[PDB]
Formats: sequence, C-alpha cells, structure tokens
Amino acid sequence: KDTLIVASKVKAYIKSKGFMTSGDAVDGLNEKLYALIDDALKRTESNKRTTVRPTDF
Amino acid sequence: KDTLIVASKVKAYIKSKGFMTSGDAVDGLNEKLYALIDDALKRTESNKRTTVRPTDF
Amino acid sequence: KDTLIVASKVKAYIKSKGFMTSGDAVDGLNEKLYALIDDALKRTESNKRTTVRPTDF
Amino acid sequence: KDTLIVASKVKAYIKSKGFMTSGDAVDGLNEKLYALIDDALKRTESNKRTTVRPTDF
DNA sequence: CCGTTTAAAGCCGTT
DNA sequence: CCGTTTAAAGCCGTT
DNA sequence: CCGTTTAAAGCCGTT
DNA sequence: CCGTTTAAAGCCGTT
DNA sequence: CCGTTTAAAGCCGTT
DNA sequence: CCGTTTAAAGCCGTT
DNA sequence: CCGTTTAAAGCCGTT
DNA sequence: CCGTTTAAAGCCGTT
Repeated sequence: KDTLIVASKVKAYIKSKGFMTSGDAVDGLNEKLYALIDDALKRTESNKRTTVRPTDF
Repeated sequence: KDTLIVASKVKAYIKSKGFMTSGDAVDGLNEKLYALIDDALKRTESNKRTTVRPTDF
Repeated sequence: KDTLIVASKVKAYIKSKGFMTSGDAVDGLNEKLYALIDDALKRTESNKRTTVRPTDF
Repeated sequence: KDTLIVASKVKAYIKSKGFMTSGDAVDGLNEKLYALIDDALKRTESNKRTTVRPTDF
C-alpha cells in the first residue's frame, strides 16, 4: 500500500550509474521491497522470534 | 551510501504484521535494496537500454 | 513439480562450508529455484524475447 | 565450481512455458543458486545453527 | 537400513 | 530429535 | 514516445 | 508544467 | 546467429 | 554431430 | 530522552 | 538486553 522508498534518492543513485528511471520503475521496486519484507517476516517467525533482524532479509 | 527507504513506514508495516524491527534491520534492508538496484542496472544494460523498467528488478 | 537440483551436490557444498542440510531444505531450495525461473521468464517476455539469457535471472 | 542443477530438467520446464534456454543460461542460474545457498548459510549461522532449513533460503 | 551422535528444543531466571 | 554415514542386506555368478 | 529538467506560475508581503 | 531531447519501438532483410 | 532436435556414427554381438 | 529454422541483432527514420 | 516491558540469550539436561 | 513509546525538555511568543 504505502511507498517505503525515496523515489528521488533511488533516481539520484540510478542517474549516478549512467542510467534513467522509467515512470513505473519505483512502484515495481516498491513491490520487490514488500516481497523482501514478507520473506523476512516468515524467516523471523520460523526462528521463533518477533524481532526482525538484518540477517532475516 | 544514502538511505533509500522510509524507516518509519517499514517499521509501521512490520508492526502491522505483529512483529518488531531491530536497531540495525533498516540498514540491512537498505543493503538488500542497493543489491536489487545494482542487479537491475546489469539487466537494463544487457538489454542495450539506459532506462531501468520495473521488470529489470 | 520436478526436482531441478542435485541434492547430493548441494549437501556436498553445504558440508564443505561447515554446515548440515535439513531433511526438507532441498525441497525448499527447489521452490526458490522455480521462483527464480518464473521471475526470469517474466523478464524474457517483457524484453520481447523467447530465449532466456543468464542476465534474465 | 560443481553444477547443482539438472540442465535438461530446467530446459524441459522453460520449454513447457513456451520459451527457449540460451547456451549460457544454466551456468548463470547455477551462479544465482550458489548466491542463494551462500545467503542461506549466513542466515543459519546468525541463528546460531549448523543445520540449514528451507526457511533460511 | 540403522546406529551414533551432534544439534536443536525446552525450561526457566537474567539481561 | 534428527541428520550423517557406516554397515548390513540383496542379488547374482563363483568357488 | 517518454523521462529529465528547466522554466513558468502561484502566493504573498514589499517597493 | 512543459519543452527538449534522448531513447525506445517498429520495420524489415541478415546472421 | 543460435538453439533445438533430428539423424548419423560408433560399438559390439548376430545373421 | 549437424541441418533446420526460429529468433535475435542491425539499420535507420518515427514516436 | 528515558522508563517500561517484551523478547532474546544463557544454561543445562532431554529428545 | 533492547525496542517501543510515552513523557519530558526546549523554544519561543502570550498571559
């Protein structure tokens, strides 16, 4: 639902590597980010934890 | 280098799924995000493109 | 459906790094592999291609 | 080093989805698979475990 | 297939 | 408890 | 065609 | 917001 | 140009 | 292994 | 910033 | 021990 990334920051970085960002690239990256977090929450739970660690991503 | 994600938004979502976020979780997620983008830029280039599309992620 | 990985080869490698493999680890890795390929096929198609390249993974 | 996937099985599946496999696609998929396992071994260790579980992938 | 044994899970008081 | 792996069982042609 | 970005428009307190 | 312009898409004959 | 796949070549015991 | 053929790459004018 | 408190880590005997 | 979050402190224009 909510945007979790800083579009301007992402475009800044992509530009710095000699590339451009499509109108719908950020929405797509945001979908991948949710998938990462949802994957991480399943790893947290399978380790009997309530606290997500960097290693769970 | 730069933070690309909204820590507060990430913690909000993780909380809503009945979990907590570690002090260093967001920095870890930020590393994964860079890896996603760096992977995507290699896909853009291998398709002879300068414009990153959502599909490249 | 079909197993795409060499269980014995995977266990060999995991052992060589000083770790063991759970009874259901390989089935789980096989699920991740399918997800990688299904992701790659969507990248192939979005580039108007029928031939999957290493870069699509 | 070692091939961990069944090239013929992978090509079989990719064919069944209406696509072809490049000469160097399988080597590329094999690299991604190693990256998955190396990622999984770091998750195993950070949970103070020696036994890789499906959830670690 | 099975025995050996290493490793994970369980319990509880501490951080 | 469970994964690893050594060892036993099975099959068949020889002694 | 489309993404980037420069430039114009909008708002308000000053000249 | 909009103009500029770079880049992607389209078409077709070759590899 | 390249990937797919059909077809030819190789090996050996039979006719 | 090799022939067939589908698909990707190349070129250029348009969007 | 800080206090509250939930959760993770530690220890050891069991599976 | 640590993450969450409530509460206190800081800044400034008013009473």
